[PDB]
Amino acid sequence: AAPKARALGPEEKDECMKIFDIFDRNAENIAPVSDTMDMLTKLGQTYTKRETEAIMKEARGPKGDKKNIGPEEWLTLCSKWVRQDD
Repeated sequence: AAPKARALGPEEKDECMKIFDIFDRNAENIAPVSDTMDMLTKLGQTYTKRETEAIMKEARGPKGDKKNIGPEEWLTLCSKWVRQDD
């Protein structure tokens, strides 16, 4: 058993920085849209509505030459997505 899936919650924070540790630090520190696809598909499942789709689309960017979500972006939107930091 190499991949591991889990359900959401308050420690979905541990999820987002744990996949940040699998995907974003073996050697990348910048995970692109495609990484977000493997991420949200196999690390858990999905979120809700079109704004978590914002997660998925904003990860890349407007042009998308080499835009990726590095050290913080994936947990900062994950923290606002779950708890909301406004």
